[PDB]
Order: sequence, then structure tokens, then C-alpha cells
Amino acid sequence: PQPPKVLSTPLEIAANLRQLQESHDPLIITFHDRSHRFQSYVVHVDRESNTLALDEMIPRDGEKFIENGEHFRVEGFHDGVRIAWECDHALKISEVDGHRCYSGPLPQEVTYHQRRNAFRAALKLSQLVDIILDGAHLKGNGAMRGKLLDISATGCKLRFEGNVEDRLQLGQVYERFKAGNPLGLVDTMVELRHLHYEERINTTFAGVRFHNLSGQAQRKIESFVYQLQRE
Repeated sequence: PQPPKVLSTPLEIAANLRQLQESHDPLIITFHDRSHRFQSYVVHVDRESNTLALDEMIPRDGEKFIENGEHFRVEGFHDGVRIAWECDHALKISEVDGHRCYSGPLPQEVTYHQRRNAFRAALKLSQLVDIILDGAHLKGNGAMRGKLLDISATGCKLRFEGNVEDRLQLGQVYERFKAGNPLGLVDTMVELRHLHYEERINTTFAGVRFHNLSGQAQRKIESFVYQLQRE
């Protein structure tokens, strides 16, 4: 679990906002009591002037709510961290070289949340590792063949052809998980944490957590994770 850090100083607040800016990290703007989510970007951060400017709404019609001076929440990711805050102040709509933006004071507080205990390295789609998901509590007939999509020191993301939801159970433990080269995992225990089926591409994705791993198994998983980002 663990809740997000609450950043409450102009120094920290501006530093994180500058990162969203310099990286052009997309923001999702949600207006109070309005379903639709709009997109923006941080385009100006000036701590001395206590000024923050957001990029023109997308869709453009959302600018209407800023004119209405409606309250909204803003959230964006930077290097895996969810940076979020509330804007309850009136913004000024400005236009520079045709590009418009909304500027106002820096938020008094910003939340900083990153929930994963270990970095997940994604595998190139052209180099997916073959895996087998199996165990005594697996429903249906036979072990399930699949592919490894991402992996961290603590778990991994798997891919299975077709819909396999009914053959699995959230929270269930599978003691016969295997992974081919270059991991060479055998008789590994994994616990299903999340899954969903995507009809459009007839694929079920699942997130599992490792359990009771030997040192050798850990060093092998961790060295792969390390190597995956080496490239």
C-alpha cells in the first residue's frame, strides 16, 4: 500500500512541475463533476513569480470550463511517479504565437506516488520469453503456455492466447510456473494479482507475484531485469 508523499514547499513543488514540463509528460485534467478527461502539459514554471501555466486543453472545448473558472484535479506521470494536485484558483487565458495557455499560482501541495517495490523491465516484443503457468489449483485441463511481457525483482506480467479468465482465480497460488531461456525457472510459485481479457486481440494479460524464491532464482531474475534495461 503506502500513500503518496505530500509535497508542500514551493521548492519541491516547482522542481517536480519542471520535470513534467521538461519531459513533456502528458497530464490528465478532470473538472469537478464532469466525466470527460482532458489532456494538457506543464508549459511554464516560475517559482519566484509563483506562476504555473498549463497547455491548451485537448479537446479544445474543455477551455470552456477554465473560462467558467471551474475547479479541477491534475495528474501526470514522471519517471513512473504519479504527480497530482488540485487547482481551485482562477486561471488567466493567454495566447503566445497562436498557442494558448492557462496560468495561475503554483498549487500549495502536490502528491507524489509510486506504488511498485521494484522496477519492471519490459521485454522487446520480438524477444518474449516462453513461460508455462501451472499447478494443482489451476482449473481446466493442462498447463497454460504463455509469454513473459515484463518482469521486476518481485513479479512479472504474462500473456496468454485467448480468454483464460475462467481457468484462473485472483489470489490463487500456482506452484508450477516455468520460464524458458534465459531464465530457466522451474517449479516456481507465483500468485495471480490481476488479469483481464481483451477480445479485440483475443488475449488475456496477468500480473503475478513470486513467492519462496531461492537465492539462485532471485539472482537469475534480477540479472535479467538488469540486462533488459542495459539495452
